[PDB]
Amino acid sequence: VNSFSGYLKLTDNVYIKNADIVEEAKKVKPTVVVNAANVYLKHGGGVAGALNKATNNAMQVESDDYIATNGPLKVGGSCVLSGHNLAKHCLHVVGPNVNKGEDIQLLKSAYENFNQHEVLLAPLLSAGIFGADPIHSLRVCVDTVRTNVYLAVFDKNLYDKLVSSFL
Ligand SMILES: O=C(OCCN1CCOC1=O)c1ncnc2[nH]ccc12
Repeated sequence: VNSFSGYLKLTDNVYIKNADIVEEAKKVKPTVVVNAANVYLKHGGGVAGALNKATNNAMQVESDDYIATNGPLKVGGSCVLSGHNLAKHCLHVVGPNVNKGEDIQLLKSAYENFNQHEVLLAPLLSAGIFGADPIHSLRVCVDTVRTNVYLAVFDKNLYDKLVSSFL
């Protein structure tokens, strides 16, 4: 038993709620919050900008040191950094951004990173400003992640659409 509240169960291991991941993180303080990162860990907008803002830019400062030491991530890849005031850890995961022209097949590889963590609070990868179909992102999540994932979907109308179309 964990501390997540009001999630709709979708599968054995996937749960979903209409909420801002930032607000869910501040309330729950999960072991792992997933960031919808880019390969440069430049946290400007959407999930990344919102989480980073909630850390008072400490996420960005830590990220810049990570990139200076290690270079960029791969599309489909991830790294574990601090969760700052929001979580114990932040798993920065790079889903493909089709608005930038990347391969959607890499979305499954991106979700595979979640399997290295027993429980995660996460957003819908490659959706929103990343340009991919959200119904598809949810399907890939359910068909790829085997650990316990609590999905926060910020957009009320998107949430309604995802629940009503879920197979
Ligand atoms: O951007 C997010 O996810 C992608 C799908 N979208 C687009 C806008 O609304 C959505 O749900 C998202 N999710 C959960 N918490 C969030 N806090 C800020 C952004 C955000």
